[PDB]
Amino acid sequence: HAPVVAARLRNIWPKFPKWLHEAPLAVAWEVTRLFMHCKVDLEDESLLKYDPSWSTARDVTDIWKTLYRLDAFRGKPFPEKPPNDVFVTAMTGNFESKGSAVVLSAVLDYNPDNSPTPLYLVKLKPLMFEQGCRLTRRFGPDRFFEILIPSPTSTSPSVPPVVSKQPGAVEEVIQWLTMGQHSLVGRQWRAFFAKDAGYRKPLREFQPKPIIKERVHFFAETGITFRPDEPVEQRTEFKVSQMLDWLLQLDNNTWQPHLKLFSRIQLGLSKTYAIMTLEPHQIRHHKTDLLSPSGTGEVMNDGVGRMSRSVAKRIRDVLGLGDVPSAVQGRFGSAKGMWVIDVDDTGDEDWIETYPSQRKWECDFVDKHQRTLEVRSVASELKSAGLNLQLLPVLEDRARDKVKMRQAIGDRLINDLQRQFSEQKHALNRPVEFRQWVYESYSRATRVSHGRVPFLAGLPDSQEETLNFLMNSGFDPKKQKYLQDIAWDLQKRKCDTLKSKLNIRVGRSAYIYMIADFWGVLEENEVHVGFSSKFRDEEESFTLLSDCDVLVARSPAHFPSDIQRVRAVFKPELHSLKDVIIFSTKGDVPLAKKLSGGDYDGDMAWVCWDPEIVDGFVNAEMPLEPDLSRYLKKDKTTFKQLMASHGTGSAAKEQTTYDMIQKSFHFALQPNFLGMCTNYKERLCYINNSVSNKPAIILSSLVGNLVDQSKQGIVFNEASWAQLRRELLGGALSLPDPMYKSDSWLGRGEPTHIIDYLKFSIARPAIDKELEAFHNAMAHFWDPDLASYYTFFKEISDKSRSSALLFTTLKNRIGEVEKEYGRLDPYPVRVNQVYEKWCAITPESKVIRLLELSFLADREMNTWALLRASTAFKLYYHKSPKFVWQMAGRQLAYIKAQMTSRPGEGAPALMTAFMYAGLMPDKKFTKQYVARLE
Amino acid sequence: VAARLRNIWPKFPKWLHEAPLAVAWEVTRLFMHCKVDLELKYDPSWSTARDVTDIWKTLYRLEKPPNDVFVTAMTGNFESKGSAVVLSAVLDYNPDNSPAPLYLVKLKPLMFEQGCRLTRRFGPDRFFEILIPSPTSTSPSVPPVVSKQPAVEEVIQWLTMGQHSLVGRQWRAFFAKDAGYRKPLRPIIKERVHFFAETGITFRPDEPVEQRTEFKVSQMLDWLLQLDNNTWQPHLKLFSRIQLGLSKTYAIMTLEPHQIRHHKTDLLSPSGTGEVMNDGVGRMSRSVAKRIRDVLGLGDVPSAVQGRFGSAKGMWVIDVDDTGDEDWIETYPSQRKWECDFVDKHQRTLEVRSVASELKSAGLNLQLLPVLEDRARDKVKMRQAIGDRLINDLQRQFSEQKHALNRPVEFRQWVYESYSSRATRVSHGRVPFLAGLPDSQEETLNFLMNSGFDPKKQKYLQDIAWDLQKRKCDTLKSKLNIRVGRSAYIYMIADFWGVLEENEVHVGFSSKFRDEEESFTLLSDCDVLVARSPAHFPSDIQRVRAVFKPELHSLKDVIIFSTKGDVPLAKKLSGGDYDGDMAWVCWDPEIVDGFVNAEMPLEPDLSRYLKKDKTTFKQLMASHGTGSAAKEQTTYDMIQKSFHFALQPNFLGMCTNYKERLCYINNSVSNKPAIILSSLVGNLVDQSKQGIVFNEASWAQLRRELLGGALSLPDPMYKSDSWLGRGEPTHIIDYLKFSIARPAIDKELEAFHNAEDGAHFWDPDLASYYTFFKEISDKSRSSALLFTTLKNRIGEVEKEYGRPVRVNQVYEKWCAITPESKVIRLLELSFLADREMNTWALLRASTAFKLYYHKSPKFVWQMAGRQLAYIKAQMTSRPGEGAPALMTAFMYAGLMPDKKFTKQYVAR
RNA sequence: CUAUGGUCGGA
RNA sequence: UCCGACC
RNA sequence: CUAUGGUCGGA
RNA sequence: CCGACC
Ligand SMILES: Nc1ncnc2c1ncn2[C@@H]1O[C@H](COP(=O)(O)NP(=O)(O)OP(=O)(O)O)[C@@H](O)[C@H]1O
Ligand SMILES: Nc1ncnc2c1ncn2[C@@H]1O[C@H](COP(=O)(O)NP(=O)(O)OP(=O)(O)O)[C@@H](O)[C@H]1O
Ligand SMILES: [Ca+2]
Ligand SMILES: [Ca+2]
Ligand SMILES: [Ca+2]
Ligand SMILES: [Ca+2]
Ligand SMILES: [Ca+2]
Repeated sequence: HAPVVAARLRNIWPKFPKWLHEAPLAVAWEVTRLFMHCKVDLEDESLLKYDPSWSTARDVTDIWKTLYRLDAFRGKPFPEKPPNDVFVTAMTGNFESKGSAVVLSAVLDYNPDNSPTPLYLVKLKPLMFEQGCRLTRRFGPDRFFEILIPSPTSTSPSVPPVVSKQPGAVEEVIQWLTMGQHSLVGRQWRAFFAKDAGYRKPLREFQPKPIIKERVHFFAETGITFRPDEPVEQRTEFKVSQMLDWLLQLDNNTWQPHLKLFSRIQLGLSKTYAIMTLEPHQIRHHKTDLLSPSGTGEVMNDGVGRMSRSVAKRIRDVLGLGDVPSAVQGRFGSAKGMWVIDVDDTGDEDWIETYPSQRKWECDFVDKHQRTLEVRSVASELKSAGLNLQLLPVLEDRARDKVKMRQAIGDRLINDLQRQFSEQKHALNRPVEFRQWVYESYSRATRVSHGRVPFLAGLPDSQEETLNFLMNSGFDPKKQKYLQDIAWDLQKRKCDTLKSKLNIRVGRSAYIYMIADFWGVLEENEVHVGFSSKFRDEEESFTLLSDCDVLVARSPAHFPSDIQRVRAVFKPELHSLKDVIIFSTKGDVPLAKKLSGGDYDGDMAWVCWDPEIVDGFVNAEMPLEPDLSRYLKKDKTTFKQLMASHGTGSAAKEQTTYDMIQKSFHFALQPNFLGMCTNYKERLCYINNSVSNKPAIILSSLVGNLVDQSKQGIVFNEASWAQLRRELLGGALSLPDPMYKSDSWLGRGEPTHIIDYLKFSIARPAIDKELEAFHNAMAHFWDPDLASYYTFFKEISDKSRSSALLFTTLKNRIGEVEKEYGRLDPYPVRVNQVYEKWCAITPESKVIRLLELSFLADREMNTWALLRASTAFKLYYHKSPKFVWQMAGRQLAYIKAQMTSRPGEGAPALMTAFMYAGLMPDKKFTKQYVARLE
Repeated sequence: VAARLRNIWPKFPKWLHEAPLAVAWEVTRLFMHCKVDLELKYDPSWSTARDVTDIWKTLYRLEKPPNDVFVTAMTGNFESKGSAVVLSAVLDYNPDNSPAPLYLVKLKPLMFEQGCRLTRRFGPDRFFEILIPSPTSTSPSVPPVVSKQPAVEEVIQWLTMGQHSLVGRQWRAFFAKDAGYRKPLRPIIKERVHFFAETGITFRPDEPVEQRTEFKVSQMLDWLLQLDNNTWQPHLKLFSRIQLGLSKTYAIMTLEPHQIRHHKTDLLSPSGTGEVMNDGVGRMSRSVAKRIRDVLGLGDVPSAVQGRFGSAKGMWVIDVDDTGDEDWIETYPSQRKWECDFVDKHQRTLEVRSVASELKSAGLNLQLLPVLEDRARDKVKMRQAIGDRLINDLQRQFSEQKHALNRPVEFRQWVYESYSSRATRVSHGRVPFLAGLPDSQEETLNFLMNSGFDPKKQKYLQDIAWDLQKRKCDTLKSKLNIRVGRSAYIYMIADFWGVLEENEVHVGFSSKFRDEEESFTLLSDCDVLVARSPAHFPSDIQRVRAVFKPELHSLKDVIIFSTKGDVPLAKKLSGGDYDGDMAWVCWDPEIVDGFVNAEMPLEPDLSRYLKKDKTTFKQLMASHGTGSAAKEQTTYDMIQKSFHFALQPNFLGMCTNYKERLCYINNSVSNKPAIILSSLVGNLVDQSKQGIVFNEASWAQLRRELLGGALSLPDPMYKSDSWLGRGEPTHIIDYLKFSIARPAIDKELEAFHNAEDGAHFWDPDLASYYTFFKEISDKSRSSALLFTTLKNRIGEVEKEYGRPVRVNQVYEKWCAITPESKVIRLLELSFLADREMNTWALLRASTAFKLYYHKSPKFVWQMAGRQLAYIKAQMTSRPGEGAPALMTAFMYAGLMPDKKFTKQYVAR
């Protein structure tokens, strides 16, 4: 224990005042947030009484407004607010809505202040909706709390000295989180799980250097409204040791290593849709997994089991899938993995089966929540995959001819790049074609979410949506530079991402869920692939794969055996199973294991049927993996072993359960070297140009062990890595960064590595060229139509000096806004801040009334907004382009659509925001209209 | 009427002798419209003209070709992008009976049509087509000059004995086919007759359109059919084979003799019978198929194609066993309709008319229903199944509509599903608009909902929507279309690889065939029903097992029948083949399970009434002797004799309608009268190829003797909207139309007819501008004078409305309402070319809405629906809750509702 | 330095 | 860029 | 007097 | 309404 660290930790959480005690949790959570955002103290006695209006509020703004009446909060702008729908569910829906759960979340960062009197600064995140899990469905979404705390074991200079200077500081923080309850919004929260959230950006509001953080989950053991011994406001006291007992059934699972049992807490936190509750007589718990016909004892169906057609149909019905899913990824009590339809089920009786490989603990499957099929994902329409940097070295190593494939793969890159550019170049010629291309290039989900095309100031947020909106109003990309600039910026970034990452697209490739052949119709080295609908490559299209060789691989891929070549055979017996890849249950070892120790529990495989990539590949036998026992030490302490220290009985289990949390939290907070070790393997293999050498194979095994550290209880310290680096590896500790990690070639001579040849010799030369050709194929800013209103007002100015003053004030105000735009808290807030000043410009009688048209609620739909936009265009079309568009792009589109319309030639349509989002381009119309001209 | 026939065609005078054919045709057409007799000013501007309008302008002293066609005719040699321009004419009987011309000629404007082998080889300019009223017509409107029939032989002689002169070229008839009953241009059967230009003013004795070489029709036919080696064939069938030359086919490639595989024997039955199992179908290379995709713009290689290669006519399928990159094609005796050397490129060019494409649901034909009941193990079960499906389907259509109307977004999707306007949109480039609203009511509903109007809350929209369903329900009453989702019409191919057994078929889809709840990419382990139209015999529908063979997996959007077995399955299907035949394939269990097969019937020999002219070309030549002159005379005689055979009236339509009427009265399709009628109608369809001669006398003999009932047979009850028969309806069609569909339709109709919280015409949002300018007018007489004038002027227009051309006249007066100072300029924007986009138009629409929503509702929406939509979109927008978009007319017509958006949003 | 790849969802 | 599950 | 069914485009 | 095709 370290005293200085402990003193700062005594009061880091926001306090709950007596006045707020009556408040519902949702209002309490939101009111505390505003007070913190505005610096006001909740317990401050200078001004506080509960407002009955808060008890019955469907908008947070109403609650926050009553507080803003006090001057204390009046100066600061309002903080991010919970969406109204989430707030309503928290107050009246019991924190759950159509499977979704409101989540109380917080992010914690270190206090810059080093004063001995809070170590951590806390921001409570707004109320948000997130898919529910088993535990939220069983004990209440209101009894759970997530925090992102900076990891005590961070080796960053950013860490405060109090933690770094005083050893034992790590233990004090772990004790602080795991020893006792934490008070917040009237509830006592106890910790029960923690997982790595990765290196994260410290909050700017509080502070700039990334620090490793940890997600710690809390459970409300008790609260003010809690009752000793169903509604969120009247929960019954319950100890963390009891929720965990309900989930893991600890009594029958004391034989497991406690660190792995702690790992299984995630299965109760997995975000899943609840489908149905099977009856006990409908569950077939297999006691033996499918085993090798050879006799090797290898399991051939790891994590995959069968399910009835009726169960699959209910999944479709509950999720509105529209087609019955051949396979699903879900959890069923202790069972985790995949479930596939039994092709032999002819009845309508519900049934599911579990396998040992699936059941992660011993479960009795009695509670309804332990017999509920929770679905996390469904096999769905397949999309084309690409190559990645990890598959290239392995592809070169197993190539029969390395030189042939290096050029062959490079061909796919140059051909795809020229084709990518050619389609855009031709489409840019006609706006109907460019719109259709832009829609194909990328926003349905945002449109459904916002019920409108989301807008940042006066233009659509998305650049693809901005281009389509402007073209829909009559703007030509070949005639308006602003539109041209967007397409240029778009392609440049898309090419930049190809330069930065060699995501070489392979059309005859896809990521498909891996399933096992329970029916034994597939022989070893034979796979079955079926597609729900036509899979289209530009040259040809497929509904199934037959009479072809395919390459199956999984990420992460390090070993030469990680990519394997197999023959695709279509078995009419497995025709119903579509959008899945079925490996054989025959053979000594499951094919999935060859793929980076893969399973059929949710794993997806990279399937390539491209011949120019498949036929140059030869298979490798699985490698002899080294024994790294000295470097990697595994804690296999069982729950029973922890229990012996305490004794026998309920109290002993309760103490043991808390001890498992404390011990596991230390193991979790321990530093992970998976990234450093994988990066080292890349550097070493680059220097040696070998992914097959003994150092590579050793490093491939170490990275393979490190990824499974939490489940396998592996303790690895910086010392063991150095010890491993100096003994098994050739006494090299710090290795040079590779040339590819660099934008421009800094190497001596022609590129030597496969990735180097592709990045600097096949991609950058082609990319630099295709851009120039596209630029040459690609136009002013000026538009005599976008300034019709300016001409109208100058003519009016000649008639009246009052008409002249309005223009003078308008022009000067527009210039002030431009100065602000040049000067300007992230980018969106700055844009809105300039936009508010833009919309501020206002007429300030008969002319003013005609200009303001105040009967219209949106002033941005009045004639004055149009004149204000036309004048801005005349003022800044050459001077500052982005200003006129980012601000008045919407009104400019109105003007163009008004000007382009010509008598007797149809009628333009003013579409409501919502109805505009629903419409989509008709490809059929585009081809036929193009045909009539051509 | 020979004297009338002397001057039928428009005359060509010396002043037009030195003229391009395209200009001559167009100028002749214009003189005819203006009735200026051709019989001396020739403008040379025409020869280099690229638009007819410019040529026509020269004729300013006293139905028009598109620009592309005229250009192609003038400088493209009459051929562009495969298309050939066509000189078509329509002939109609002259009203005057003066011994004046018998027919009146209207030369149709030059137009693009798909090319044929004959147009490609000899030039489209050498081909002329006409639609002539048939001489054998029994209609009263036939002029007495021919009605007396002292005449049929003479008119046939006029068409075939000699050449005809129209635009400087001599035209001789080579082929004729039935064009059906066609209304005379301002109903009588017409025959299409095809003419070829043997000689012309620009022709050369012993190539450019204006520099052709003289070629007789006999020679052209000799090139196509190789008559020297085809004398054995009956002349009537050889005349029939001319159609293959005139078939509209896309030219893909010319194959070299070494790449052409000719087979001396077809695939025969392995069980000795010697029946043919591959009639009309052969194999091609994956490379040949790839070029069909490349030249035709297909997004995938076709697995089977329908086309012609020389003598061969039929279907070609990719060899699943072909691993090569070399072009090859196969020919079989069944496909070849004449002996061809395959020496000329035009006779070695693969010509594709159609490709196997994505399949669609077909539904149940009325012909199929009697056969289904006749061959069902339990008839009552079959009746209850199809009937219950119809009841369920009808309820679903209505249920979807009622739920859809509740939410705008949802209703828009249904309206698009109900009717597609893409054909109209692409042609106009915009949504067609009459006055102030879209021309189509369905488009009007979408346009107004897009601006924010709700059908449930707005009366105008509700009334239109109610009318649309009323029309759809009325359409349902008139015709009983039972629709089966698990049904499709698929091209039939044969198994060249021997995988399938006798009762097995293989079907694979190019994509996902979607049924309401289930989806298919292949058919496996299911029983299917295979049938063809026309289906009359009890055996014309057969039940088979669908087995997916991976060996045939690359063949998609085709159903493969077995080569094993005594008789091919196709023959069972109304005497079918694999030459382009499409089978109705149904895998809906409830339809399939009750069916049990029937063997092919023993058909009666009706030779007494059906006689075949099996006279051969050699027999016709024997009359003329031996030699080229004898062949020329025989070829011309065949055209003349064949023209008579073809012009003979066809009784298939009357005979089929009789079988339908008698079989309905008997309620049997398996009885002796039905089998006899079925054989007669089966033979009559193949009359042209088989030389069958049938006359009213032959028909009256069959009716008097075999069929019985030589009396007018009454029409079936199902042919009428309601059930006037006695008792509950007992015929399958009558039960389904009157005892099942009508009540269900009526129940929904009563529900719609049966129906303050409801649709109201009033919208406070639409009177916004009126109230805005009232407040100004109350404090300004100057504006008030303008306001009063507009209100009264609208009143004048409202009086003018009264109640397509008329609506436009009112719209013109409505647009005329315009101002007649700073205010008037703001109201009427000069900068805007379309003043319908100005502020004044919105004010006039608002003032018109308030004044006439109660009294003259239709007047406001027809005149100002456009502006009312703008006003609605403006008023409904709320600050910071999105931005309404002003689409252009063109960009608007190119947008379609995203079905995924409608479903996802409703779930929200 | 520095501390992984991949699938998908979001605002 | 940020946020959240999954292997 | 009345004079067929089906598949595919369309204007 | 006018075109292919079986
Ligand atoms: N964060 C990650 N980064 C890279 N690879 C990962 C990551 N997470 C999972 N994988 C891959 O997926 C595998 C994880 O396997 P599982 O998630 O199936 N867990 P497993 O070890 O099988 O234990 P059970 O829960 O099944 O009893 C790893 O070995 C990696 O190959
Ligand atoms: N106008 C029509 N009305 C009804 N059925 C028709 C019609 N035209 C064609 N069919 C159908 O298609 C069949 C024609 O068969 P084909 O078009 O296959 N010709 P076919 O007699 O076999 O001789 P070939 O040219 O192949 O040597 C008819 O028997 C009908 O089943
Ligand atoms: Ca594993
Ligand atoms: Ca796994
Ligand atoms: Ca696993
Ligand atoms: Ca036939
Ligand atoms: Ca990652």
